[PDB]
Amino acid sequence: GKIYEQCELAREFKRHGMDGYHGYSLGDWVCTAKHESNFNTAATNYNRGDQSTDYGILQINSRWWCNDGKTPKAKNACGIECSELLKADITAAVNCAKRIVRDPNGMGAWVAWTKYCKGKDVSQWIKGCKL
Repeated sequence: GKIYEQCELAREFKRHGMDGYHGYSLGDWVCTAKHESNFNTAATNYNRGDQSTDYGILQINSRWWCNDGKTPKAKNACGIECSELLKADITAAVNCAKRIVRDPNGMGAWVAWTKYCKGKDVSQWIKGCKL
């Protein structure tokens, strides 16, 4: 895996048109990744409540979104192996994030976005980054 530089991640999000995607900004996405994974693709989190695990830089869940082969009542809506979300390349995570965000909840799917980023000045996350 890899730990992204803050501005490196912003540039990757922009590369993928996350930039204004469904009304959300680069700052929103970078703010979320900070709070979810500390910018680390190797990040994982176990959830006792439903035996699921959150994977990678946007902490994508094994119940609904990716397949990890070990979660009960799983759906794999993104059509991706969770383990691939742990590698340095974040395109799969981004593609899946675009799918998630299209649901009615939007970026609300990330509780950490609503807590730390929603309705705040998120432009500081990208200030000084050359984009």
